[PDB]
Amino acid sequence: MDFTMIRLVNGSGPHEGRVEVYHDRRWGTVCDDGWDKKDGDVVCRMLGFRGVEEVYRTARFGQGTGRIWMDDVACKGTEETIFRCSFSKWGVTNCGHAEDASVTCNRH
Ligand SMILES: *[C@@H]1O[C@H](CO)[C@@H](O)[C@H](O)[C@H]1NC(C)=O
Ligand SMILES: [Ca+2]
Ligand SMILES: [Ca+2]
Ligand SMILES: [Ca+2]
Repeated sequence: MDFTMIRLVNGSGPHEGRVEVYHDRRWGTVCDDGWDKKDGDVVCRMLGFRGVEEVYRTARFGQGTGRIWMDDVACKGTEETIFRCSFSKWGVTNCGHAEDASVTCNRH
């Protein structure tokens, strides 16, 4: 069910974009602090892709709005859901939306 609470927005296709997660009845973004291919691989597999192609820092697919829900995401890279990775307290970040994280998943 966790796959319903993550999404990729404003990419060239559904395989890529700004990462947004659903928490407390709202979509919010993910800070790029410590954002790396281990975290991206977890996101990509959650969404049904084979894995991560590349991750991007500094709002590569534009700034989100609203809450920044996750910061300092520290996935090992093999988790079945990003919500079992280590990360910040929900909504507690030292980030702005200029730091919103993104991913391109291996698909094409
Ligand atoms: C979407 O991403 C592009 C870069 O590919 C960015 O320039 C643009 O701001 C983003 N779109 C939004 C919603 O602004
Ligand atoms: Ca940063
Ligand atoms: Ca941080
Ligand atoms: Ca990380």
